[PDB]
Amino acid sequence: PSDYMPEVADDICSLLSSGESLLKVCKRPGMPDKSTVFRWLAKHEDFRDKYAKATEARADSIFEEIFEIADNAIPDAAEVAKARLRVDTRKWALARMNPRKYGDKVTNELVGKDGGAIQIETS
Amino acid sequence: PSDYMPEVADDICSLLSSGESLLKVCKRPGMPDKSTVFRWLAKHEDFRDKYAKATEARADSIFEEIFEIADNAIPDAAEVAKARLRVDTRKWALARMNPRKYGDKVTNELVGKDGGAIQIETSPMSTLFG
Amino acid sequence: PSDYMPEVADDICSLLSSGESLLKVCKRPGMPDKSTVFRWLAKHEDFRDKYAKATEARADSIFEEIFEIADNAIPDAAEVAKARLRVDTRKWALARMNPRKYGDKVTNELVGKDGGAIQIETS
Amino acid sequence: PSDYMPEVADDICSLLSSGESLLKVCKRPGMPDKSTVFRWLAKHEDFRDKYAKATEARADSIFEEIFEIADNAIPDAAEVAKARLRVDTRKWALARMNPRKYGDKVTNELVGKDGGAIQIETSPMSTLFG
Amino acid sequence: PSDYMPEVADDICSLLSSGESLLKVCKRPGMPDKSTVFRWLAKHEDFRDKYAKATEARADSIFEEIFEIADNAIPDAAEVAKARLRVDTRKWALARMNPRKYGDKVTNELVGKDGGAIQIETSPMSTLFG
Amino acid sequence: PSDYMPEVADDICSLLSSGESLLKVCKRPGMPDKSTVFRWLAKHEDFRDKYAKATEARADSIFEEIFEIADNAIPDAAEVAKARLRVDTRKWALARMNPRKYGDKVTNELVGKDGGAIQIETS
Amino acid sequence: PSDYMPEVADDICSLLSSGESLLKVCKRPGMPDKSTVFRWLAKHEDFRDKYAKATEARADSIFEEIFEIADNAIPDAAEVAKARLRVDTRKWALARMNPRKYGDKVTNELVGKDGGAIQIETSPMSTLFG
Amino acid sequence: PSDYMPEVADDICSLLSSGESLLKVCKRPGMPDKSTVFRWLAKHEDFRDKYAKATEARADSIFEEIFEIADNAIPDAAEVAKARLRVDTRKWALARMNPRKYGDKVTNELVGKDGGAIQIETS
Repeated sequence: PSDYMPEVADDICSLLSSGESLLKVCKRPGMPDKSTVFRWLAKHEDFRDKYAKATEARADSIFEEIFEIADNAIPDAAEVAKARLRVDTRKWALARMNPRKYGDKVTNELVGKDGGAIQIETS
Repeated sequence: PSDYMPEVADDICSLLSSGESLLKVCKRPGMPDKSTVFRWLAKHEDFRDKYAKATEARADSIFEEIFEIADNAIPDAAEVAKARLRVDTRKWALARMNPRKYGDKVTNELVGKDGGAIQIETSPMSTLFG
Repeated sequence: PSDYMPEVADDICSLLSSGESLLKVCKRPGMPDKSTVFRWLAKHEDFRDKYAKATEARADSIFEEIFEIADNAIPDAAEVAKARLRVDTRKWALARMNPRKYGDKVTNELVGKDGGAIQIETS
Repeated sequence: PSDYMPEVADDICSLLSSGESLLKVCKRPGMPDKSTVFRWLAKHEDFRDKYAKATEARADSIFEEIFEIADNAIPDAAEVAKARLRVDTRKWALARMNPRKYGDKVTNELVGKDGGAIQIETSPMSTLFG
Repeated sequence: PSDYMPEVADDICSLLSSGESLLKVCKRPGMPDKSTVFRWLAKHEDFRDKYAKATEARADSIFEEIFEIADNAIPDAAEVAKARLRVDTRKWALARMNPRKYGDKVTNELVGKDGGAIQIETSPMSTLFG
Repeated sequence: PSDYMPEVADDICSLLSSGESLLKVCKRPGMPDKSTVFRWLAKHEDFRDKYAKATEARADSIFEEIFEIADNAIPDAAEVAKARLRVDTRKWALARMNPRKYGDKVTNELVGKDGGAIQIETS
Repeated sequence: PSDYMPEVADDICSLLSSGESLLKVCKRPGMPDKSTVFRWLAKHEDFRDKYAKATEARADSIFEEIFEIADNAIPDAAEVAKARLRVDTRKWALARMNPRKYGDKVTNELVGKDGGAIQIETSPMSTLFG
Repeated sequence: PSDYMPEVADDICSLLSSGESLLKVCKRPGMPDKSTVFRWLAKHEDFRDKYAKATEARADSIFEEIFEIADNAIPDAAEVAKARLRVDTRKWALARMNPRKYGDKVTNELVGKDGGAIQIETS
């Protein structure tokens, strides 16, 4: 298959929401390939609407996955290294999937020289 | 368990509040699967609100947990690496769960050229950037 | 036990101050569980007052602990790795327990293009 | 293949869009070498424009790929290190390919001295910095 | 030693000033335990002031110490890792003990779009954020 | 050779563009040494023009090289470590060769205390 | 060689310009020791100026060198670690030798609350911070 | 010895300038101990003047030392790890000894949403 199909598009948004890579999703019988999906994302606004929201839901699923991957890692050097890579890749991806929710968080206390007021000169 | 059940949702909130992760909670007897929990959240504002409170409590619980994970790690190379991964994952998650409390903390002393005042020159716009 | 008790709350603030994880504190006979303590922290202002101050005192104790953990680490690969994890976890926690005291410290010398004045255009 | 051939350039764009890297594409039967592709880009705006679109698509493809590389890594020390390198290289490249989408994301809560307002003192210029 | 004893507090300050850590000091003959030292600090402003001066001196002492720890490390994998941990712990602590002297140092050359001026557009508030 | 030569300067800009270190370029028979090239870069504007552009083209070549070095790394500990060093060195260099294109990319959402407006006091 | 000798100072500048480090230069036949070079610099502005130019050239030379060190590293664990150290040391040094050219490069897209405008509230000073 | 002595203070500033840790300096026969030196640094301005300048000169010596430590490292795992620690400690220290010269260097291109102008609203 390679034609637009709302029922499969919906199907796509569903699996995505649960956390599964799009790669692992399109890899199902009767589903559009990855390239086609990205094509649809340019000729269907109704799709780009269900897709971004699906991506934020996917992120929320992945957030809970990282605890499991870490806590259930097999206590062998290479398996722990793999678990770390799986977690690190997810952490990095989460920030991009929902920057407001999963981006880095910093509080910067801004002060001036010697803890006094910030000194500015203007021309 | 597919239909929304407040009593079960309440239990989920209590377990999360204590520091347990969602996927682990969902493995307990009679719990809904994670996908179902997410569906419940989506359609029940009462659950969403209690879940948000549980997440705050969850973070405070995890903050204490990381000390235990580190201090009690089995002194074996792989076990220590696993403990480190568990702690690092929690540290990252805490900042997201409560950014105000658990985000990074930096004090930036801002000075200018040669440790004097910050020098700023303002000029008329030179391109149409408005 | 699971009822409010100022004498045990005080007891809590005490052990906390010396550096001991709350987890290790509530784990004593006759003490409220962790969950209960966090509950009290919502129905007692007199508590939230002794608790935040206890936390800052706890931080000061932990600050001295990291030197000991580092300096007295057993010189074996895994024990040193564990010591490093114990220290790193404490460093990260200290910044959250007292951000003013234990947060990161940076001095930023702000200059403009080529070391000249910072150039701004406004619209 | 030295002369600019649109049909071949179009194929290159499709292959890149799917996530394949340029040097790997150029090893396929009948493809120009990388230096030739760069020469084509330099002198053909039609190719440059389609190549820019292909790069955006390439990034979206790679974003999905990194999950697979990590999750499917052979649990051997060297193979995991290689998978990590492949993922790290892609992460770095993604931010450059589409900075808006794949750049780092930070929220900075800006406060002043002792958690109060940011204190700013302005003064007449003291040196000729204009 | 439970009661505040100035002579002992003074010795503590001298030992800290030389670079010794508090827990190590408290193991010396006739020293109070750390909890007692903290109690003394809490209730004696004279000790607090001298302790603050000792902390500044302590930092300067540690700054020199880190060179020795690194340079004299036994060239064994575990011993080098331990030396690294001792040095890293001190580096982190120094920045807190005297932020002005031992904090990170960065020069940020600030420029705007395409290396020109920083472009700023100001607009009326669009939401009630005051 | 050690005299100015536009045909060799051109030759230089060519090899550079394809990604090859200048070190590896001057190492060809009849070519000026590295030191001489840097000298020319001070007495020929026509050169400093072809050189900076050559450097940006070199960067674009190196960008594609890093994928190959990573993906084709021999799966042996030391070879992977070497591949990582080769890639890391290139990543660092790319940012300097074309900062606009290859520099770090950050989006900073700037907010004030507790997510409110940024609070400023002026004197 | 203790007395300032311009011919020797000139040679030092040429060698540094080519990428050689000072301590290595000072080991060559007839060279002054490093302490002497520093003394020459301190008291001879002509040498200081030529040395500053040599440092710029040195940096450009090292920038090319790091590619060679990485690419030619012997694929042995210790040799690769040493090559990494040599490259990392040079990267750090380059940024100091020519900050404009070799410093870190970042583009910061600055936005405000919820991706809208940066919200700024100005208020009268509330403490004597002037 | 433990009395103020300009000739030894000078002697101190000398060795410091060449790069040698103060610890390694005071460790010479007839020299004040470390603690005494820090005491002098509070009762002699003529000293605090020769000392800060000595520190900047010390930094310049250390800067050249790091190349040697890196390039001449013995190619054994632990020796390379030690060399790395020696270099890292020096790099960190250099930034504190002369922040203007040895601090981190960053160029920040500041732009607004989507590469447009930085958008500000004021109240």
